Amino acid sequence: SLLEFGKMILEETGKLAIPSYSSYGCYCGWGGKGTPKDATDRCCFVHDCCYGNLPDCNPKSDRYKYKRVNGAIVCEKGTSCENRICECDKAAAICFRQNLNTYSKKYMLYPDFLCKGELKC
Ligand SMILES: O=C(O)CCCC[C@H]1[C@H]2NC(=O)N[C@H]2C[S@@]1=O
Repeated sequence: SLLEFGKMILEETGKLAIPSYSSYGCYCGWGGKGTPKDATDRCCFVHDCCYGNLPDCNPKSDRYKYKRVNGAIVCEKGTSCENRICECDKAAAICFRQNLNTYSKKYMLYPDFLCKGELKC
């Protein structure tokens, strides 16, 4: 759920999910079109695709459990939807961590008309 996800992103990156990753670029936050602006934006694009692999799941609201093993995120057993949502979220948080060196505040609040298409999952 948005709860596990936001706390997972803060743990990984030291950044608040809202607002650092909730209106960034073309894919981070509600909506999505066009070519991702940068690596962090591509993380969001892939996460959107990951959720799109799960049309009968409800990632905003379905809570999953995860733990830390040796600092690593480990998804714990739940429903199939919960396990798959957790893996999507885990990947996005790790992807955000891996691309902190190129995160750019200039992409916050990025305007929709500059999201010049197109990218298939
Ligand atoms: O907005 C947030 O909660 C921070 C995460 C970044 C945006 C991505 C992520 N956030 C979320 O709750 N689901 C997805 C939609 S985007 O891929």
